[PDB]
This record gives sequence, structure tokens and C-alpha cells, in this order.
Amino acid sequence: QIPASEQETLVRPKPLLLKLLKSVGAQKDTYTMKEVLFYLGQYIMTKRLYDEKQQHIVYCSNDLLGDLFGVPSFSVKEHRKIYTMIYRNLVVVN
Ligand SMILES: COc1ncc(-c2nc3c(n2C(C)C)[C@H](c2ccc(Cl)cc2C)N(c2cc(Cl)ccc2C)C3=O)c(OC)n1
Ligand SMILES: [Cl-]
Repeated sequence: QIPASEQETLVRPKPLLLKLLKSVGAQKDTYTMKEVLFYLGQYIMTKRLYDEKQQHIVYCSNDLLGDLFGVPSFSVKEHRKIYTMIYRNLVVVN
């Protein structure tokens, strides 16, 4: 699905994404995609937003994550879709 270089992309989160990131990690201006991806992963895991009997599906209809991504649920295996959902919440910097 994804090239390995993608995680090196330098990004500046939009306000809503930054709000979420600050609840799981230190506040800075610029992140790598690897960092954004990790913090979002930890947010999901700590808040237990996944189905216990169906661990590939994240449910976020009752969470700010749902507002960020614009979906009630998604699969952790759908990597291309996740990248698209994240990208709409940031500006790439070069
Ligand atoms: C309960 O057991 C359990 N174990 C494991 C998982 C679990 N599976 C994956 C991820 N997780 C966690 C950290 C949420 C993780 C992931 C999912 C959603 C988001 Cl926004 C962000 C991340 C970082 N990701 C993934 C997604 C992309 Cl685009 C690229 C690379 C990876 C590795 C996965 O494939 C998981 O997901 C809820 N549950
Ligand atoms: Cl929330």
C-alpha cells in the first residue's frame, strides 16, 4: 500500500489535530508522519476506541477522532484511507 518514505513527511497539524495530539504527546509545531501516526495510535489504544471482539475496527462516532476523520468507524488495516483522513488535518512543510 504505502512507501516507506511517507513516514518522513514533515507536517504541521491543523488546530483540531493538534488538540488531540497534545492529549497524548508533547506540544510542538512540526511533526513527522511517523510521529503523528504513533500519537494517533496511542490515543486510540488508551481510550479503547476499538471493538473488543473485533479488534481491527476503531469506533469514533462518540469521539473527537470521528470529527477529525469524518467517519463513525474505520479499519486499522485500511492504511491508504487512514493516510487520506490524516492528511486533510495537516499542512505538509518543505
Ligand atoms: C487491541 O489490539 C490492537 N492491536 C493493534 C492495533 C493497531 N493496529 C494498527 C495500529 N494499531 C494501533 C496502534 C491503533 C496502527 C494505527 C491505526 C490507526 C491509526 Cl489512526 C494510527 C495507527 C498508527 N496501524 C497502522 C496504520 C497505518 Cl496508516 C500505518 C501503520 C500502522 C502500523 C495498524 O495497522 C489495534 O487497533 C485498534 N488494536
Ligand atoms: Cl473526545
